[PDB]
Amino acid sequence: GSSGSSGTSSNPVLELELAEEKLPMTLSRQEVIRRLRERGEPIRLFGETDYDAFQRLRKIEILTPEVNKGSGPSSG
Repeated sequence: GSSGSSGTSSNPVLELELAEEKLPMTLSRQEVIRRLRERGEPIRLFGETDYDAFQRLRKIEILTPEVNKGSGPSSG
């Protein structure tokens, strides 16, 4: 059970929505707002932060990546 052990932290510019939420904040507030927006989600809840909002969406992208019924798996 391995993948990589070094670190990069930079634009992935590879793949679009999937079962890969690893790595740190990949989608910035805006990057999270964009989707959330098109999703009709609140860009900012009643006591949320970049992370909360980020994670929230970061999870939404998993559940509903692009109109595709189905329940995401329990972690990769």
